[PDB]
Amino acid sequence: PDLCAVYAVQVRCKRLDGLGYWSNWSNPAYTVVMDIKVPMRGPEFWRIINGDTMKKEKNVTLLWKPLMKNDSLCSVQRYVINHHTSCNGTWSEDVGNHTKFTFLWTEQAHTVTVLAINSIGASVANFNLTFSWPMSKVNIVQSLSAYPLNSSCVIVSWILSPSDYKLMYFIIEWKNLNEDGEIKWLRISSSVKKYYIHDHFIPIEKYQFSLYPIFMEGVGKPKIINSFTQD
Repeated sequence: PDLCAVYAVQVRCKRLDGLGYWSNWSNPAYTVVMDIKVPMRGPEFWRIINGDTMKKEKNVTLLWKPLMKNDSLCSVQRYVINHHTSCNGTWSEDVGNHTKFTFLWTEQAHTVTVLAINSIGASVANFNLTFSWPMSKVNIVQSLSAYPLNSSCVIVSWILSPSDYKLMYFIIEWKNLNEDGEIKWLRISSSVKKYYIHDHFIPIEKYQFSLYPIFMEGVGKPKIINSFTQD
């Protein structure tokens, strides 16, 4: 089941015809943790946009988490970010062991892909995210609401308007408005309409919940709420 765990193996032998006993086990042989295949799936990444609305150029900081043993298999030597633009074409920038990378967004459409590379090669299944200025104005989430079940779970529900664009998946972004905590995000399927976010939530403190509709053309206009619905 696991291709990168240490396995103890002991072997013993006897005659095929069965006349006798069965001997004791041999010395245990242990596998050496080495790369067997290329990584199965690339890391999920999200963007932080730093820039005034009056500026055409915005700093996009991509944050991704290190891959688990299921996705990284054995290890990830480095991460490389491949860019896709209508003007500059396709180029790849090596990030290395860093889990964050800041670049500049200037063009109308920019596709970003993250690949995890080990001693054998790059990852097979890699997530791509498209940044598009016209697509940022498309809003399909008619309404969004949050209900605190307790300090450890919050129900987030949304009602969507019909859209001509193909909706791929949702990305829920939440953070604390009373503290300078890290901006948390989670990728959910587009067919999901209500989700149970399990985190330490304080009902007194205000939490900003942002829902980002993701499409083939790019990220849609997020629906943002700043407090739990008391109705």
